[PDB]
Amino acid sequence: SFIPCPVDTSQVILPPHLEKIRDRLAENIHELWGMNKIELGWTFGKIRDDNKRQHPCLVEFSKLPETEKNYNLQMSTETLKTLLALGCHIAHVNPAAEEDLKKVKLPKNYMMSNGYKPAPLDLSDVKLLPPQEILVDKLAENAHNVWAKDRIKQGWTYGIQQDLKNKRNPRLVPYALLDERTKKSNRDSLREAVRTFVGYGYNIEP
Ligand SMILES: Nc1ncnc2c1ncn2[C@@H]1O[C@H](COP(=O)(O)OP(=O)(O)CP(=O)(O)O)[C@@H](O)[C@H]1O
Ligand SMILES: O=C(C[C@H](NCCCO)C(=O)O)Nc1ccc2ccccc2c1
Repeated sequence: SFIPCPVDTSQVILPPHLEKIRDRLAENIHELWGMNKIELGWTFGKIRDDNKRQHPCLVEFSKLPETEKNYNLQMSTETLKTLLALGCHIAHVNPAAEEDLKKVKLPKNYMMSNGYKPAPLDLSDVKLLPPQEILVDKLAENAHNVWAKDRIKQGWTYGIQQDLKNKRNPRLVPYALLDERTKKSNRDSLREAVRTFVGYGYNIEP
């Protein structure tokens, strides 16, 4: 009895100039995913093995399989279209920002056997304004409805234990019922996404 209804973006055109930031956002978001998984004990693997914690997507964003790469780009585009659908304006302010933009140097033990070492953008200094933090909460919750909707449209349903064969997932629940740990992790991701706009010189203002 779950009806995820994301913010309607069906009438939003993504201006051609925002396609770079769109690409930037997806890449940096992916790096965070890899760092988080490595920190959860995951390591590279040609094929996914939960018992061993091998993941084929622990590579650079480019080397990602097309099905997995395109998903990250579509979600990235929907994030920007969701901002636009919410009345926000996205315009480039500080062009030199991308110049003094440095990645995070993670310990050497973070490099996988596959040679991939995650290097997300160090955006710690980017302090978000109280209004921007509200936007993050919206994007976070709405990100969950977007994921859920797609998963439901592809034959997925709730289950107590995730089952790749049965297309069942315990997180297919309304945002309110979701575990706070996951909800917080998602907000953190969206928070970095909003920071990626600042760190790249763009201004996010309604
Ligand atoms: N919560 C998330 N936030 C951002 N990107 C994510 C994400 N979960 C997955 N991705 C992107 O999807 C790609 C592959 O998705 P995948 O389904 O393998 O994630 P996953 O293995 O963590 C599912 P699970 O959370 O059930 O373990 C990842 O490399 C990353 O680019
Ligand atoms: O589906 C994705 C991949 C996508 N990565 C590209 C970055 C674009 O900015 C994105 O996070 O937007 N993440 C995602 C989002 C919400 C979720 C809610 C519940 C369970 C899993 C979830 C997974």
